[PDB]
Amino acid sequence: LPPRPWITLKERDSASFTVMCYNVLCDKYATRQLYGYCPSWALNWEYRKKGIMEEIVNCDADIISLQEVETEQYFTLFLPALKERGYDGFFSPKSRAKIMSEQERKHVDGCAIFFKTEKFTLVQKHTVEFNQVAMANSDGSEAMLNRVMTKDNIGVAVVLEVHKELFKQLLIVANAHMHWDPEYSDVKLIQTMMFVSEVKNILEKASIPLVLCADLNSLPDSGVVEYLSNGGVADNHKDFKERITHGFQLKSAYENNLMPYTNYTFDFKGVIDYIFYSKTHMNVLGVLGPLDPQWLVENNITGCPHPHIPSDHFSLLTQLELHP
Ligand SMILES: Nc1ncnc2c1ncn2[C@@H]1O[C@H](COP(=O)(O)O)[C@@H](O)[C@H]1O
Ligand SMILES: Nc1ncnc2c1ncn2[C@@H]1O[C@H](COP(=O)(O)O)[C@@H](O)[C@H]1O
Repeated sequence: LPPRPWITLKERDSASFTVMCYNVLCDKYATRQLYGYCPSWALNWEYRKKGIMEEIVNCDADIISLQEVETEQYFTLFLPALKERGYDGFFSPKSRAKIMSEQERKHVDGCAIFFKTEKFTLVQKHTVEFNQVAMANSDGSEAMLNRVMTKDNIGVAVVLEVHKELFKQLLIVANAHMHWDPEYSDVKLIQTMMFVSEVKNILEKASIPLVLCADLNSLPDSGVVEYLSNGGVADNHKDFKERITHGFQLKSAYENNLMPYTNYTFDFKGVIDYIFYSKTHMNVLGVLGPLDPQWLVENNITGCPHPHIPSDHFSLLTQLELHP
């Protein structure tokens, strides 16, 4: 495995810090049926978890957003290992309201945010359950109830205090994992709108910089990305299949095609994971760029996971500069 290159975009000098966003691929969906091209011994969680940890540890981000973190893995692996490195963390599973055995409850995945206690102090934590937000806002709309409310997805957010010696300063970090099905671009879009307006809100109760990490399951051309990038989208955008605006001014850390793919499978490759930040308060100094395509080609790797790549997503990592 060759080092992915750093791509520097702006020079320093304010407070700099790094953010990692990584979908880890939970054990429950790591099957031969979905990943036929990868040996069982390399799919097995005992094997893959080492690679996942190594990835996270060596990125050594100040802020880590993870998706597809298994509940029991959060308590017995991610959190104790990352505490050992100076982090604290917040986790919520999906399906909290769903009835299931204790066994099944250990295996349910969710979203985690972690942060260096040396650099940040946790002030507030929130969980946003898209099913419940959909139901409370259905309004005699049949699509909402049948299509959105039936999707079990979530987002989490923390309010953090940025330690003044890095320059009472606040930062909101939000992590989400939208529904995956490309037949459901409307759900993806609506889940994004609910997430953004639920975040605008957290922002009221406690003008405050925002970092948004997500597995959006949406291409850069999509209505969801259009909506996050341009502050709004038209109510008749084709992605709704069946103008809406937001208050933030956000940019993608990796915009203008810096990676060709974040998710990498035999059947599908493209950019679907993102780190967005509020441009009024921050710049990107740099990003961790793509794994070298020659290396993948030379090693005959057209899908992940693989023995040297422990997930079917690649991590994103960005350095940002924050101003008061
Ligand atoms: N301890 C439990 N609490 C709640 N539901 C349970 C429990 N045990 C079994 N169930 C129900 O039985 C289904 C299958 O259980 P299991 O065979 O243990 O996976 C679960 O999805 C639940 O609907
Ligand atoms: N925008 C999209 N277009 C086509 N397929 C997608 C898209 N987003 C997700 N997928 C599919 O869903 C998978 C991502 O699942 P997840 O692990 O939830 O991100 C991809 O590997 C594709 O199979």
